[PDB]
Amino acid sequence: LPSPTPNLEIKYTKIFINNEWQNSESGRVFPVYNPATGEQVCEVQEADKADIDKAVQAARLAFSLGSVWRRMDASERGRLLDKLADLVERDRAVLATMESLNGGKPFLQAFYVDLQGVIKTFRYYAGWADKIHGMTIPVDGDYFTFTRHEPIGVCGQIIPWNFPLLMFAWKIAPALCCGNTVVIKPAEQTPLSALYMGALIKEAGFPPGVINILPGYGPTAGAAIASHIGIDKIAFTGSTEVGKLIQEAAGRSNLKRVTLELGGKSPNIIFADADLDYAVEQAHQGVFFNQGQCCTAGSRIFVEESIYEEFVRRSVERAKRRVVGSPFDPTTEQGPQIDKKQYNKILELIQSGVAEGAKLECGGKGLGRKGFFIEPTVFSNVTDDMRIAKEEIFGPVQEILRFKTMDEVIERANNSDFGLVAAVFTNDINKALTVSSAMQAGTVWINCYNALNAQSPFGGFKMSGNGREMGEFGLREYSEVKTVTVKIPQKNS
Amino acid sequence: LPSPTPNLEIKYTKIFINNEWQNSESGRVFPVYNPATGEQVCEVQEADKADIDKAVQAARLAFSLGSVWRRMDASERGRLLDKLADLVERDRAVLATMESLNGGKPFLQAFYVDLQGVIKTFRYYAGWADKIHGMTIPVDGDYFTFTRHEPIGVCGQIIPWNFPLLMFAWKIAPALCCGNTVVIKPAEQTPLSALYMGALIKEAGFPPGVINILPGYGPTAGAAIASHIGIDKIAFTGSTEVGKLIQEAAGRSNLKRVTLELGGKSPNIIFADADLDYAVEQAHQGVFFNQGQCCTAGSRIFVEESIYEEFVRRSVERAKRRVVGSPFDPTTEQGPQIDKKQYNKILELIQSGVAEGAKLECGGKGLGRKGFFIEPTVFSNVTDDMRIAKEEIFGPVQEILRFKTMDEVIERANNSDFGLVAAVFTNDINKALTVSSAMQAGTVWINCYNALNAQSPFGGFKMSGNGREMGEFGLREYSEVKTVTVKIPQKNS
Ligand SMILES: CCc1cnccc1C(=O)Nc1cc(C)c2c(c1)CCC(=O)N2
Ligand SMILES: CCc1cnccc1C(=O)Nc1cc(C)c2c(c1)CCC(=O)N2
Repeated sequence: LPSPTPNLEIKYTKIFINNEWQNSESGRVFPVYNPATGEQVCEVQEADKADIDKAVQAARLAFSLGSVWRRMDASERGRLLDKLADLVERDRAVLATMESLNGGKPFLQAFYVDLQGVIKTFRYYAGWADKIHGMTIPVDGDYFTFTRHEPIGVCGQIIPWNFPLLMFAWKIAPALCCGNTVVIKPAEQTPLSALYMGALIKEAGFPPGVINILPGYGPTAGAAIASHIGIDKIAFTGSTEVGKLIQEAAGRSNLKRVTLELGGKSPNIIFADADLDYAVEQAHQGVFFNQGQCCTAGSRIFVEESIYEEFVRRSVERAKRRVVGSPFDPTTEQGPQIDKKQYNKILELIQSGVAEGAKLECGGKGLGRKGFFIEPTVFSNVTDDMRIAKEEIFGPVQEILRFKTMDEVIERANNSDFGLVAAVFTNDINKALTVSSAMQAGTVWINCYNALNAQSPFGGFKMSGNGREMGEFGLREYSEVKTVTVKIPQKNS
Repeated sequence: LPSPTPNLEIKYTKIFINNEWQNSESGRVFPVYNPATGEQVCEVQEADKADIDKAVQAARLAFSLGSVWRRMDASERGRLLDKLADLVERDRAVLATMESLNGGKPFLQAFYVDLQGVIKTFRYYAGWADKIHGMTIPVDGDYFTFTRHEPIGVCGQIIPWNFPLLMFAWKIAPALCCGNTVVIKPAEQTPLSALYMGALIKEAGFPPGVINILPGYGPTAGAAIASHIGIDKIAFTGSTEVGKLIQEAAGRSNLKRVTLELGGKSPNIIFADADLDYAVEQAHQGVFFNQGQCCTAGSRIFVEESIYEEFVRRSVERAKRRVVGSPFDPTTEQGPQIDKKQYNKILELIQSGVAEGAKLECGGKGLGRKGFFIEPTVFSNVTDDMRIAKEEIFGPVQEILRFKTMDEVIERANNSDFGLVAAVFTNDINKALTVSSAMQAGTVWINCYNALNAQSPFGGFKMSGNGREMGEFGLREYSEVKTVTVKIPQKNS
């Protein structure tokens, strides 16, 4: 198996604008921490509005008609994405080490999940660049009508700390595929892998200004992007709460186009005719993967009454043996939460569960004295009115509910402001299709959980988001459609 | 030729919810006027928040799983749209008369343009309902993945007074095609044809609550729709200013999906090789059609300087002969503006043009008769810094500018926060394609103007809107995409 890079240097700590490494305009640098120890790893140049402004100017010039990026064959945009994939593959262990050190992700999981996703995302979209087609249309009257799908322009992108590098790839790959330029802001907690990608972008040979990477905080760098009158499109992944602010800012400023990938409280429905041991393991991973810090978390597990007691027992056994420890250690299943703020929020919600009469089966406490580790926690006898049944915990807390009928569980699963994902476990084709069709969710899994692929679109119903990422449909957010209608002397079919 | 329905009575004046005619909850009514005479036509029930709430509940129930509308074959949704087209065709003269009386549109133009568009829109979308396809996707891993394209749910729609019935059709046709339910709010100036459509919707046999029609004011009924937490999607056509408020309100409330069709200051570029008889007439219609009350108005005509003087001469001649009068008179080319507020806005902008040194070639005043009639007005020697060159007038005011080079006119055409449409008149293939490709506009015409078709998408770049209506792409705003990923024991290609 691969090992964490020894003596990892953090070489790239500056703002990346126009393929040049720059100090912040203010001169400030901000600290970056290791969530396993609480100790400072390094300092990073702290971008604010002045820096955003320079980045937008660079991105706008790079998007100008006649520029290298605009004149480039679509196929050559694709080649650049493929080159970037090659470089990520070359530096896979370094990047996984960085994600582990900075993000708290177990190194092997960062290597085999996150980095695999990054590489596959770039390789997938590399293939789309010269296959984005408009249409020719048999309109009424003596006209020739066609559509031209063009890049929108300068795209602002704001990404979270739970999947720093993977979300970076999810954002820039479709944007670049379509020929846009980018100003991207990684989360304050987790800038490092994004900055390393700046070095790879330069090495790959992207024209200056096509990707600009602006590390810094939300009210400064993030807000400056959201309200910028020179940015045509914003893509945001994060909390539903902040998503509302993004949409508001878009409306108030320049009506920039918006897509949002937001939170969830996703249902996972287990029928008695499911493969039980498989369902237990899948539901366990479905909530505990990535320290519970997944918008996809299956945080409402509905179990059919006849298998409820056994499902709970097996789930508790599994949670009790789940190995929490140092991200670099190959035995580790679960690393720390990202920071103290998240740690405290999780503990408060656990206490709410106890207070409101959910059965605490195991866990419920922090682990150790350093970093932000929390015991794998299981609640049973959860009911729909409980805070823990409604609020996104974003930590290692499993909630198990009971149901009797398919009609009941469909209603209860759908009774949410959220609708990111859902799942159903059953060997009955009729139940599987009925439930999956009825779910108000952007992705529904049948007899699996957390099965994501570069080829398949992903996004929220309701307040879990607007628009889709990944697959062909991810590209729809990153082009502007132009209809051209030409008068012709006479039309024939 | 057809004649306006004699002694037209307004049968339908009430709120339409759940296929029933209802009084306002408050009991309040509001007056509706004839813009040609200033006289009151009738009173209509005034919808407010309480009425919106009732309509949303009806629309939600009609959208419930297992409802008649949800269970219906897609092909049968299509048949209902085709039936509605049949009924509009049957009542074409009545509806055109109503659009003329209420909206100030010359009767023959309402009959042959607006009503034609209504019928064609319904017949076009009738054909789409059972041809909306998801995909099956060759994802990595042992999975079967497909997408379901589902209706979003309850769609709030707000439409303007400049094309009351046509915009009603533009909105409900794609929404219903996709299987949504609708709460639609016509402009307070022009509710009448929308209410008549309620009668036809019931007659066609749409299930109760599928379309609900809520006449009332913007700050009351309109705002209630925009902020409603039980509405999944909003579509708004109107000013950019109000568009910004819609997006903001969506962000603040429930992150409902937003599409906007907003203002323009669209360029119409005439090269010296253009046929003048044709180009002058097309440019004339391009700005004067529908009392100048078109988002598509070609309100910046750029003429190559060698033909500029002649183009102006011809344009002035045409404007001076343009017949302004009673909408019911078959000789009338131009009816009144919609109301006194718009009338005053137009005159103020004309005054600004004179003050800033534009050359008033003809017109420039109200006609001084009953109603809200304004002389066809032509300005030449318009420059880019003038208020009339920047601000949407929405009245019978033509603006003619000169240019010398292609590079120049592309830059000047695109130097705008708007980008709804554009046109270029030239027989030179290279110039035509270079200019059309370079325009930052959602529709570009070559050697024509105002050529719209049910088959071709339409919408704004920049602050002229977000999203597209009409054609296949119009449907994309009215479906939610669900990915379903099924674990399978083994995959083969
Ligand atoms: C590119 C697909 C892929 C391929 N190979 C490896 C990984 C991926 C990939 O993206 N996986 C992935 C896994 C999970 C659990 C989540 C997300 C992504 C998005 C955020 C979230 O909440 N959950
Ligand atoms: C359905 C296409 C169609 C077909 N036959 C007849 C009419 C139509 C149709 O819609 N025409 C149309 C004409 C103009 C000038 C405008 C608009 C629509 C949209 C608003 C605007 O500003 N301008």
